[PDB]
Amino acid sequence: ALYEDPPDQKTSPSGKPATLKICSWNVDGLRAWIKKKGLDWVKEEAPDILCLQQTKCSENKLPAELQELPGLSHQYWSAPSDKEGYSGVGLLSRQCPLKVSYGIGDEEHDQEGRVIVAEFDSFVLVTAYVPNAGRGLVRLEYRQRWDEAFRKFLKGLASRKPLVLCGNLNVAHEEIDLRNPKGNKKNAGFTPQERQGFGELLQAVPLADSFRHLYPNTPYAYTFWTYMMNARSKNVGWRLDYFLLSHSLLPALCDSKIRSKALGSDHCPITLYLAL
DNA sequence: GCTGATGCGTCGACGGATCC
DNA sequence: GGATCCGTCGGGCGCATCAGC
Ligand SMILES: [Cl-]
Ligand SMILES: [Cl-]
Ligand SMILES: [Cl-]
Ligand SMILES: [Cl-]
Ligand SMILES: [Cl-]
Ligand SMILES: [Cl-]
Repeated sequence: ALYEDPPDQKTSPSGKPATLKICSWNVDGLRAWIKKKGLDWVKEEAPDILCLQQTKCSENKLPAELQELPGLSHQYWSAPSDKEGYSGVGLLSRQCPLKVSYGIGDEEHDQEGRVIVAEFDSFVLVTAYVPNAGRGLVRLEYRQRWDEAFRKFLKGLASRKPLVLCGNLNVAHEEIDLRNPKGNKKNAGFTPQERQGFGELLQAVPLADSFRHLYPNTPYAYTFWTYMMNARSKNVGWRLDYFLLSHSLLPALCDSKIRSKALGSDHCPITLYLAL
């Protein structure tokens, strides 16, 4: 039940070469991840745009190593005001975005540090660290309300420029998206409510799941494994990290990768190749 | 300033019952 | 009586705060 991500496809269905490489990585403690050489892997991957989630780091505490990325020199960071040490997201880009914003409507009052929006010439990029439903589903109702607020927010944005949404969306959409579907239907990340919310997200905005679009029947493809019980060595995992795309961008889609071998978090990186 | 405790956030292994 | 279903329970990791020094 191990998994080998197939080779990188770097040309679109119409034969156009990839021009844009976006990497998304839920790093689960940015400072720890850097100590575990996460930036060395990033340099090898050489993305045009790097989106990070669960940084657990306010901007004043960013390691200096992050100042020595000449190919990712435009950097935007967010962290929650009243929950330091949790959430936190970042977006780093080769080229300067046209516009950058934070949160999903009222960040200035509910500084949550979970979402960054960056508008580029031909698309809008959103990265998100979606709220976990919590152990015992204690925060599932909050998650459901957040899912609705986020859908409404994104519908707004995609009504003008094509959208790319990436990050830790904290749900395995369908049974194929985790190793143990039967045992986890009452656990955060695989409740009927969260799965429904993801389906409504695809239909309402609308968006497509880039990986599943390309690999509709491929099992055992995950992006998260608990640190407990050696799960990663057994590939007992969940696909929690996505690139979701406006349908108008599917002709630009070259590939959507899962970088299973890259260590330094309990999530692995995912990478998108677009021909723009 | 430093270490290590505690707090907080964040499911697969296992044993036993049930299915035919 | 092997496969499957089901409920219980021990438990890695990062970071903030705190105690001790
Ligand atoms: Cl967190
Ligand atoms: Cl938010
Ligand atoms: Cl999907
Ligand atoms: Cl363990
Ligand atoms: Cl994915
Ligand atoms: Cl792939």
